[PDB]
Amino acid sequence: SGFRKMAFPSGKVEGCMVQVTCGTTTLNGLWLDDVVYCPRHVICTSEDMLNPNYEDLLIRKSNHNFLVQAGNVQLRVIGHSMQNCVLKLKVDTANPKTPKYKFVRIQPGQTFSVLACYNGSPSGVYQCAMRPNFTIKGSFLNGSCGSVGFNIDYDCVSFCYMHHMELPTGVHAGTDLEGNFYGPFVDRQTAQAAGTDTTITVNVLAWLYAAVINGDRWFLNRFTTTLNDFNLVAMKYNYEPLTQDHVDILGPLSAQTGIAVLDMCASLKELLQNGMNGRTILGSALLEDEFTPFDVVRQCSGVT
Amino acid sequence: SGFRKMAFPSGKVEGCMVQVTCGTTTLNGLWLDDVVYCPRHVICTSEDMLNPNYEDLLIRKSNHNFLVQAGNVQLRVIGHSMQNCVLKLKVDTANPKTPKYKFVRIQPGQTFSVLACYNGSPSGVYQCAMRPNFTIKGSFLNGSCGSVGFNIDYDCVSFCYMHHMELPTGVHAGTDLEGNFYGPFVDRQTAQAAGTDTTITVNVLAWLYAAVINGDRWFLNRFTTTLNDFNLVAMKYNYEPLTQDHVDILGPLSAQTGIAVLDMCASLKELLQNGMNGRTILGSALLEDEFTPFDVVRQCSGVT
Ligand SMILES: O=C(Cc1cccc(Cl)c1)Nc1cncc2ccncc12
Ligand SMILES: O=C(Cc1cccc(Cl)c1)Nc1cncc2ccncc12
Repeated sequence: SGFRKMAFPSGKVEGCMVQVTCGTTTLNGLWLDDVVYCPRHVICTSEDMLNPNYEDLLIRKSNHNFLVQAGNVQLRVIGHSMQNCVLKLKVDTANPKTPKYKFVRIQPGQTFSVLACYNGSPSGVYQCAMRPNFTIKGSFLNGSCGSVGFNIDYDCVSFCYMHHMELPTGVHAGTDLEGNFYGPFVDRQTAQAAGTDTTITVNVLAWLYAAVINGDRWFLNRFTTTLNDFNLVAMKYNYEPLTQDHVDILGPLSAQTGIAVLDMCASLKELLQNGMNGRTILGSALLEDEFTPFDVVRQCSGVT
Repeated sequence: SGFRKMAFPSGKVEGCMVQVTCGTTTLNGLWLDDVVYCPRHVICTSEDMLNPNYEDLLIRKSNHNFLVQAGNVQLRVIGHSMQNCVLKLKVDTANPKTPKYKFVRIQPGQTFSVLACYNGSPSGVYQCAMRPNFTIKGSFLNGSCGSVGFNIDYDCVSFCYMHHMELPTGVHAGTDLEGNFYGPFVDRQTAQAAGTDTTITVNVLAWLYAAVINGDRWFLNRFTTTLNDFNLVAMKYNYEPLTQDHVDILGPLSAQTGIAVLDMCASLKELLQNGMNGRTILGSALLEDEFTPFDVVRQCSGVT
C-alpha cells in the first residue's frame, strides 16, 4: 500500500545527458546515437534574446563553435542543423549508453518524469504533468535548459519533453524532441500568456480510485450522477469536461474497486461542492490531478 | 523557480539491484563489490514467518540455495552470513557498476530517495522521510522487499535504508544497511505498534523558506515569537520541539530570505492556530514536512 508521486527510474536518461557550450552560453543536451539534441537558444546572448533571428544567428556558427562534453570527455561535432526550436549536432561517436527510445508528443493531461540537469550533470528526478494550458509546473533554475521529460515502457524510453523557458509566472514552457513547443510559446524574452489552467478531471478520478485502493474511503457517498450533470459541476469549478473516452480509460480502476465511474464522479462532485472539511486523501488536502489512470494502475500493480 | 518533491537520480542504484531467490521466496538484493545484501526473511516460508528462528532456518541453507540473478545473468554464491536482519551473500564477481558508496544510519526527520524494485528490476523512484516514529510512508507492494533508500553526495551514494516490512496500518518499516531496524520493529508476522508520529518542525520551517523563495509569501506576518512560546504551540499540535540546533541549520535559509528564524516560527504558529483558510503554499493545502533545510538549499541552488 501507499501512494507516492513516483517517477520512472532515471538511469537510462542519465547516460544520455551531455553539456553543450556555444559562445558564452552553456545548457544541457541529449545524446542519442550520433546526434546531440539541445534547445536552439544555446547560440544566443542575452542581448539578442529580445528578438532573435535564429536562422541568421546560426549562419555565424560552425561545427567547431559547439562544444559538447560527455562527463569529462569531449565529442567531435561533424554536423549541425536546426529543426524547429532545437539544434541537432551530429557527433562522430554513437553514445554507447543510448537506450531503446522513441520521440513522442504527449497530450495535455498526460504525465512524465523530468531529469533536471545542470552542466550536463543530473541533480534530481520528479514526476509532473503537461497542463491543459501546455505549461509544466516544474522546478528549474538557470542552466536547466535542455533537461528532458520522458516515460518508460519496459526497456524503451519515450522522450516527450525538452525544457526551454520559464515564464514570468514561474511556470515552465518547452518542446517535444522535434523542436515544437507545446502551446503558443515562442523562444523569446517577451512576456507570454500562459492561459487558463483547468484541473485534469480524469486524473483526479483515477487518484480517487487509488485512494479507495489504499484504504482512504471517507469520501465515498450514497449518490450517483450522469455525465451531463457532473460536467455542469466540472464547468463551474474549472475542471476539464469528462467524456466517454475518459470513462473508458477508468474501466480497469472501476473494475478493480467495484465503484462505477459515474458513482465516483458523484463523490468528486460532492468533494467539489463541499470541500474536504479539514480531512485528507492520500496525505493531500486538495484534489490531485497529476496521476493518470495508467499511473495509478502501474503504481498499484508494480510494472518494471 | 518551482518546488518539487524531487528525488536523487537513481542510475547509480539501478546498476546495483539484483534478484535473490531462496526456496519459493524472491525479493530484491543490493550488489556492491562482491557482496549482495538482502533482507534475511528471504529464507522464510509464510508458515515460519509467524515466529521464525532465523539462526535455525539459515542452518538448513547452503550457498547453492541462494539464487542471485543480475539482470539476466546468474552470480555464483561463494559465502553467506547473517548480520542482524540482513543476509550478506559473497559472490565470485565484483559488480562492475558498483558506485562510490557508504552505509549510513540516518536520524528521524532526515529524508531519502527510494528506488522501488520488483524481481531485481526498478519500477520507480520517490522522495520520502524517516518519520519521528521510525516508519516511512512509502509506496510498496509484495516483492518490494530489498528496495533501498539512499542519498547522493556528488559521486558517492550513501545507502541508508533497506525495505523489509509493511505494518497493518499500511506504513513501512525497514533497516539500515547493517541490518538494524529503524525503530522497535522486528521481522515477524505480528501486529506491531508504530507509535505517535509527530510533524518534523525544522522541515516545515525549511519548506516555508522555500515558499518565500519561490514567490508564495501570503503567510508572512507582522509577528515574532520566542523558542519557548513557539514550542508550547508545537506541543499542542504534535510538532517536534524546536531547539537551537534546528535554528542553526535554518541559518542559510534565514540569510537567503532575510526573515529571522523566530519570525518564521511566528508565521508557522499562526498557520497552526488559524489554518490555511482554503489557500495553498507551493501547491499544497497542508504544511509539508518532508523537505529538510539541506533539501531546500540544494533544490533552490542546483547541486549535481
Ligand atoms: O528562461 C530561461 C531562458 C530563456 C529565456 C527566454 C526564452 C527562452 Cl527559450 C529561454 N530559462 C530558464 C529555465 N528554467 C528556469 C529558469 C530560472 C531562471 N532563469 C532562467 C530559467
Ligand atoms: O510485509 C511484508 C513481508 C513481511 C512480513 C512480515 C515480516 C517481514 Cl520482515 C516481512 N512485505 C511487504 C513489503 N512492502 C509492502 C507489502 C505489500 C503487500 N504485501 C507485503 C508487503
